[PDB]
Amino acid sequence: REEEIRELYFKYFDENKLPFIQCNKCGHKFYYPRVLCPKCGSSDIEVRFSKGLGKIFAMTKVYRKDGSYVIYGIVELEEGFRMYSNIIEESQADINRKVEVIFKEINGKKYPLFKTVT
Amino acid sequence: MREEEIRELYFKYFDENKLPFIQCNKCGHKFYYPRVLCPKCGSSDIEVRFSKGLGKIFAMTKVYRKDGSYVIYGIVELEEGFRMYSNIIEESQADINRKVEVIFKEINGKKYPLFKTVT
Ligand SMILES: [Zn+2]
Ligand SMILES: [Zn+2]
Repeated sequence: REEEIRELYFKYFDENKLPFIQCNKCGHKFYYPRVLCPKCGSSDIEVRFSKGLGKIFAMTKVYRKDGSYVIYGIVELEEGFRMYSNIIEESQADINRKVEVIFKEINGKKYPLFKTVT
Repeated sequence: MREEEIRELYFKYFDENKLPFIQCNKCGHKFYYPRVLCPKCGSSDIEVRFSKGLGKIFAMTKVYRKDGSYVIYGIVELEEGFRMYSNIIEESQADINRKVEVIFKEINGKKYPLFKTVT
């Protein structure tokens, strides 16, 4: 079930892989792990892997005490699904700026973030 | 608000036997899972609303329980026009498009929403 899928995502992150789910019934692609397709409700789903290339769909800045900020955002992957992620600003972050996935260790476990690219 | 803060308020409303959801003021999208940006249009201009808790079964599956039985897990479409995942209690037999209403159950000192079929 669901709890297992979540666990699996952690395994994939550890391998520097960005998983997502594709529904074999209706074709819908979605990141947040569920055992039924959120679009059509099918249980006939499979884990696929994204190349990790995308763009900033939406973003907001969340400031820190030193004046710096973390970027909360939605990234649209080229495979045609979106996910929430923090975004590391190397080049200037704007709407539709290109980003790529990068896996960072957070309290001992790797998670996907996105970094702006040139 | 921060996402964490919205989630905390969701817990509060569960305790009050209320089913919250979010509506986007920019694009009108309604969604249950708490986010600071609208998943459809990306806007931060969102508001928490409350559902009447009436819905229907959009999809469902039977999940094995290790006492040798099953439970129903599915997607419920609330009348307000958003969907959420939930366990579903069978007061009457569950099937697609059967009406349900929200109920609240305790898990480790926190109430959570689930649904039951209606008679
Ligand atoms: Zn589907
Ligand atoms: Zn919106």
